[PDB]
Amino acid sequence: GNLFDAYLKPYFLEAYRPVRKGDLFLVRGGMRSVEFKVIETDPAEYCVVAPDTEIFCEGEPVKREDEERLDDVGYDDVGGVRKQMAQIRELVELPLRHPQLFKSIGVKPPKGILLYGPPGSGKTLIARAVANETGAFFFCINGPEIMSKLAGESESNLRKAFEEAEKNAPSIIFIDEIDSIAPKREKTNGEVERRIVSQLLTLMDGLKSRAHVIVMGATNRPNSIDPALRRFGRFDREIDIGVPDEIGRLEVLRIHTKNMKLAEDVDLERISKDTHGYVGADLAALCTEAALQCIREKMDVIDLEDDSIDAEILNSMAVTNEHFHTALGNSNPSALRETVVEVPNVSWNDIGGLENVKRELQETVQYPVEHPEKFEKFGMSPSKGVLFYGPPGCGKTLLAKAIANECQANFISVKGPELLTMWFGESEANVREIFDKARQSAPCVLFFDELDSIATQRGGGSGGDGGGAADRVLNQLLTEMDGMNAKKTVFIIGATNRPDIIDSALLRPGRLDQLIYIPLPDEDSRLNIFKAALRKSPIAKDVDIGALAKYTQGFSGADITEICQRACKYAIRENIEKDIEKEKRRSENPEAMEEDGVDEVSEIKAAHFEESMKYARRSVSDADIRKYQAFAQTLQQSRGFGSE
Amino acid sequence: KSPNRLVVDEAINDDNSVVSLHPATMEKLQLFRGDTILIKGKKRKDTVCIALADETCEEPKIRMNKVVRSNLRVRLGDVISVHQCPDVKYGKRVHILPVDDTVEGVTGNLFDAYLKPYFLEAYRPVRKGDLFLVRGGMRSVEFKVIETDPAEYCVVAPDTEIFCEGEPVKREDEERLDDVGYDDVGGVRKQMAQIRELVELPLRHPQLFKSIGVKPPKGILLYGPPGSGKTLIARAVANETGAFFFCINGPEIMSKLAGESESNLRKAFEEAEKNAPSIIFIDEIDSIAPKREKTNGEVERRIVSQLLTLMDGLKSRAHVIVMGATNRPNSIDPALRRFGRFDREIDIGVPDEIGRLEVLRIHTKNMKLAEDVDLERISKDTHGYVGADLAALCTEAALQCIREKMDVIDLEDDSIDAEILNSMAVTNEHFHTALGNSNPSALRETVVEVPNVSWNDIGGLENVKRELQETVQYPVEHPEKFEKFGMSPSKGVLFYGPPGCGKTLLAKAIANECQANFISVKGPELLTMWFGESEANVREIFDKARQSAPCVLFFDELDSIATQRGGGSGGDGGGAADRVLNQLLTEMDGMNAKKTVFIIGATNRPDIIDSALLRPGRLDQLIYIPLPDEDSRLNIFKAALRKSPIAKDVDIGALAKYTQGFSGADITEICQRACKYAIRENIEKDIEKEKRRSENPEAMEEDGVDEVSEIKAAHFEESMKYARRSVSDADIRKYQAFAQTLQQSRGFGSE
Ligand SMILES: Nc1ncnc2c1ncn2[C@@H]1O[C@H](COP(=O)(O)OP(=O)(O)NP(=O)(O)O)[C@@H](O)[C@H]1O
Ligand SMILES: Nc1ncnc2c1ncn2[C@@H]1O[C@H](COP(=O)(O)OP(=O)(O)NP(=O)(O)O)[C@@H](O)[C@H]1O
Ligand SMILES: Nc1ncnc2c1ncn2[C@@H]1O[C@H](COP(=O)(O)OP(=O)(O)NP(=O)(O)O)[C@@H](O)[C@H]1O
Ligand SMILES: Nc1ncnc2c1ncn2[C@@H]1O[C@H](COP(=O)(O)OP(=O)(O)NP(=O)(O)O)[C@@H](O)[C@H]1O
Ligand SMILES: [Mg+2]
Ligand SMILES: [Mg+2]
Ligand SMILES: [Mg+2]
Ligand SMILES: [Mg+2]
Repeated sequence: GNLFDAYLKPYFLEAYRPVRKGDLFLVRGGMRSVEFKVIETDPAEYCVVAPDTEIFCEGEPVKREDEERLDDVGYDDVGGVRKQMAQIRELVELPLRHPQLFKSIGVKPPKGILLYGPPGSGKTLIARAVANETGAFFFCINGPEIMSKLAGESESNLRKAFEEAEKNAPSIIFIDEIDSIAPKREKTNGEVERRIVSQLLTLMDGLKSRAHVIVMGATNRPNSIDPALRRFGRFDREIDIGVPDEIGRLEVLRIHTKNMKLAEDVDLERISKDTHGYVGADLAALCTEAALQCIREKMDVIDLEDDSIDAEILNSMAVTNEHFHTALGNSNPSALRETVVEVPNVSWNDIGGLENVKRELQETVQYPVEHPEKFEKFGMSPSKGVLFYGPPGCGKTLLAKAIANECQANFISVKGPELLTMWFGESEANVREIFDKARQSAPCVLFFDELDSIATQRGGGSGGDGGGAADRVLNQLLTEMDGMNAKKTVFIIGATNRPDIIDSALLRPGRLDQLIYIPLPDEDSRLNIFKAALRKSPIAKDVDIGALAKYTQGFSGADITEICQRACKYAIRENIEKDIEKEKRRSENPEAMEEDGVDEVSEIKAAHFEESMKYARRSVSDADIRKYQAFAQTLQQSRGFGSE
Repeated sequence: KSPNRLVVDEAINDDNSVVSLHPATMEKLQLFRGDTILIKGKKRKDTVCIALADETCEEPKIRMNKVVRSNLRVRLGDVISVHQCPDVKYGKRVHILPVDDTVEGVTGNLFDAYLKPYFLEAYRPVRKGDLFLVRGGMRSVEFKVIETDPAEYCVVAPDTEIFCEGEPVKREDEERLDDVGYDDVGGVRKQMAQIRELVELPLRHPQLFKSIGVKPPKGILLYGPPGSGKTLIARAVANETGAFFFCINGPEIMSKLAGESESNLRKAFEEAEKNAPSIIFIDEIDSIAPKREKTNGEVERRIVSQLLTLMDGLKSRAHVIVMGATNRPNSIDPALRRFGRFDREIDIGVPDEIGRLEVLRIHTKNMKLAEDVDLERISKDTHGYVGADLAALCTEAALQCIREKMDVIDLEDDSIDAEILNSMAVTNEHFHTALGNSNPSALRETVVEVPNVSWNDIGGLENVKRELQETVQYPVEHPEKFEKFGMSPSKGVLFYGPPGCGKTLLAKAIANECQANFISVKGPELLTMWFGESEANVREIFDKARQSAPCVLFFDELDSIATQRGGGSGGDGGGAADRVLNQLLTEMDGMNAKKTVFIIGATNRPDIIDSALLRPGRLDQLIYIPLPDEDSRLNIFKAALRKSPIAKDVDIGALAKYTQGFSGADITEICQRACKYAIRENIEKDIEKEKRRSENPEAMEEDGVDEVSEIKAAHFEESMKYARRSVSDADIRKYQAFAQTLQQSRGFGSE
């Protein structure tokens, strides 16, 4: 159709753009990217396009003539991975682009790369992007393709792949689904599988005498791979392509929506915030669903017999926020149960009070991390083990997240139920994975919430004599924390609402020995908590938050948040009833004057707070408060005689 | 672009002459309702049909049944042209003959058997060369209009002559009007809608999709209990889209010698890529691609890998869609549930009551049901019956009718009289016997349905109703207001109180009020999953609530699984309880993101409930349901006695009076025992009447209508005499004490 006004006119109308004969430029729109080659320019091969300049696009399509696809996967088509992609670039680009320098130096760079991560997180995409950006001869070995071909042909295919890679040096050998090729020996129950595994190992070993050949495997998790592949010469570098954080999801959405014209009010930030647990594949699928919904809506406009759709129609198909909302509702996460490494959004302002705890945490965590040189100079190393104890709802988790955000360090959240539910503790390796992750993501803050269910004292505090899961997990944690002292930039924090039953082994130096007591908020702390909870909410001026903070002794932050939630529920009920009454009044007299005095500004009135307080109640008895105060000087005294 | 060009779609009414159009479009075209119009489709075929108004349809679409579409040689998604033709004339004579294939066997006076009922009542349009379907005698007969007068288009009238003395006519490349379609599948409207939206758009319009550049999904996996469809749905979709349908069967592939299985898969995919648009239905895909942990062979792995390679290669496809089918997704290898491979999963589950009614109507439309055959009763009495069971019970009823009527007709006749077949009416007794002789197949499967319980079924608990409306209904139906106000609500509730108070009826009632799905889960059901060893099943349940959003996932009998670790747990070595509790905690932590899933609990032992479930995000909204007061007891008595005959002398207010500390269950048992006493009295009176008749059979027959049995006050007195309390006052005071102490368990406590 009229490609000119559809693509070129928006592309040149605003900015004065340089142009050179023979160059191809890419224009995105209509759910597709179009490459335009400059056939001719005036007055010379180099020109600048201006509004008065004439543009001629009445000719026939031009051939590619050995040009590369500008839509090929590149570093700009991969989002949510900047650190991992940087590592991959530093490993790959330098030798492949400059093999002569490396062979002249004499130093041997690594050749074994293993991208492990949840399905849909990239891996295949990253390898194609690296291959296209380096131009290296890319050979894509596919696990199932090898495993389908008859016996003897699989080994032949592997041998041919490696030999051809050694001929087209510099080269890359991407082994997708390497778990099928090389599963654990404990799982494989066949001879041909072992033969293929051994052939792969032999070829990787022979790649020591290589020609600038890099092997780039890919698997869902490293455990499913045979251990022999994770050794020297073989796949020795391992890169975790994990679930992207919020900004990564935003980048993925921008990547998958750049060819589409988004309508106004389509807030990709909202979708990214609402897409927790979504790997890049899910975010590409929801965008596709939204586009298909838009196409279905606009199909009635255009007859369905036309072979080609009008370019103007495609460029005018604007995807509305409703389409994305429906697609998100119809879609579900794929990596929801995967451990997530991210910098939490919680800051100091989100927590009210606990100023001394903030001071101690800054002195204990922030200074070792951001200022390790001073600690080394002073002559001794700090302790990397903290243990929050206190009444429930006091804000332990918000403090761990807050300190992680302040230090700009990673945060891994682990709960006792999550540890135990790992096949009732039988899949012990998973635990050893978590700490390993903290070793990769250093600096890190590995938080262990709900320690009252796993760290139960052996016998005295443990609810199940035959429940070996708790003791097994506790012993694994103790061993790993013993092994984690060497890592300078890993801090392990705990949290238990049952300090009496916490196993004293965790209180040993090196382990979680820095006991920190978080008390029930005082009057000022309660005022601060009310302010924090009511933040980002409309509140009436007649509400004296100071009065609410007054009295209300022994109220945890959770109770205060529930108070606000119930007050908001009452306000919502009142607004709904008022809207219903307005609708009834309109129905009785639809011709009545429309009193359009702007939408009512709903605010939490003092009556709603009074009702919420009336139906509100305490969650910590004074007996518990005094017992916690007593354990403020007795919890540490459990490693020796005690625990009864 | 014209106002008379419309996209065909599925119809509501199954008649072969009614065509429903949106009233806006009819007014645009100036069409009189109930008048004749002419429709032209593909090739050069056209039909004459009577139009009607239907606001449900959209302006750019017209709804027709499979008969009219077949006459027009148009599938769904095609476009047809409509022209007003009120000048149609009544026909003096019509020569109509049946088809050989459809009429094979049955012979006789087909005219009065099929055509006369079909034309006697309504004036029906007819067009030469068109085939119409008549259902009866446990079969459908296709009649082709050989000739019409005065023109090819006519309207049949009572005075019109009908000639059906000719021989059977050949099919002549016509399609079987009995082929499976969307009208032959019932109990699946949402799932079928998803399948249509995924499949019909690309297959019918592949050129548009390849021009747009967007890639639609190709991997579809229908998972559900056996007998729920799957195979039927794929055939229906293939027949409705006309796409080249290749049916790969798991066992057929696995039987052929080694090397031939891979060859067959390769040939299937290659041929599908040649007949594009196409579909590749892989039935019993669990046998082809079972879990690696289960397969113990090399050829199996080779076939799995070949299938994976072919699915991956289908990225460079020719409008090819793969439509697998399995009983459950767990038995399938995980590799198949990834991107490019089977990424869309549709649950063809057990139909609800209306779905069972639709299935029964589908399987009884070819049969003439006698009066008093209430299909609603059967559907209500067929819980746990998948479509196969409902098709088998109808078949059993038909066979019972045939056996009963066999004595009338000699058994040597090759063909049965058509009148006899049309006069074989299936009685409710046949269906009752068939239902008694049949058993459910999906009884143990989790059921997602909207419960029938409403607020009226529960008496009292007005404040609980208020809280539940403020806590559940408003977030669901009004989420925008919650988002605007600046914070999100809690999705965790916990009913606690004496047994028999009505927790389950409240969860079902709120689910019905919100018109949201309801999943009922009991602690015994969780534990009995191989004593908690089959942990994945638990993760399935929550996943189901994620598919059926909005949902109300109820956990009854939490006193058996949520027992406090050690203090409240009866078994130290019973790791099942702790394992299930930890799984629930993890899943509820993972469920907070899903806005439209509400998790409700219920425990009659709040003291031993694990405090972990009381954490915010988890079941933190504690709700106490007390023993009914006097007014509540009166309301419960009214609810229980509802839909029952009760004598006027019974003062239900007096029954509600006193009777302190009586749960609703005790009140229901009171009514049940009173009804038992009334039944005994009626039986004794009938026996005495029979004895009196036997003594004097010639006595006057005092036919004063059947006695109107009512629960007399004496029956209630006896029931109360034998009735007793189920909650001691000590329990009542302990519950009141825990009304302010249950929440105080997460910190110090639990002893
Ligand atoms: N991080 C990402 N950034 C951008 N697009 C992505 C990202 N991850 C996935 N996608 C998109 O989603 C598609 C499917 O994911 P892909 O990365 O190809 O699967 P995979 O990770 O190779 N699967 P498996 O090998 O089974 O674990 C990609 O081809 C991209 O289109
Ligand atoms: N200091 C605080 N300021 C503001 N809100 C707070 C504070 N402390 C607690 N809250 C609120 O209460 C919630 C629960 O606090 P959290 O940090 O999860 O306590 P916990 O003791 O780790 N929980 P649990 O293990 O369930 O007893 C927070 O997410 C806030 O909503
Ligand atoms: N939802 C349904 N609506 C109408 N008829 C149905 C339905 N489900 C099953 N039937 C009927 O019952 C028959 C048998 O069920 P069918 O759906 O063919 O088995 P299946 O689900 O393919 N079995 P499996 O593949 O072993 O799980 C169908 O061919 C129909 O005649
Ligand atoms: N408010 C009520 N109104 C009417 N009938 C009621 C009411 N409460 C209880 N019932 C009757 O009692 C039955 C049992 O109530 P249900 O809701 O199952 O209580 P529960 O506490 O969940 N049961 P359990 O766990 O066995 O103690 C209902 O099915 C009704 O027959
Ligand atoms: Mg891949
Ligand atoms: Mg905690
Ligand atoms: Mg089948
Ligand atoms: Mg219950």
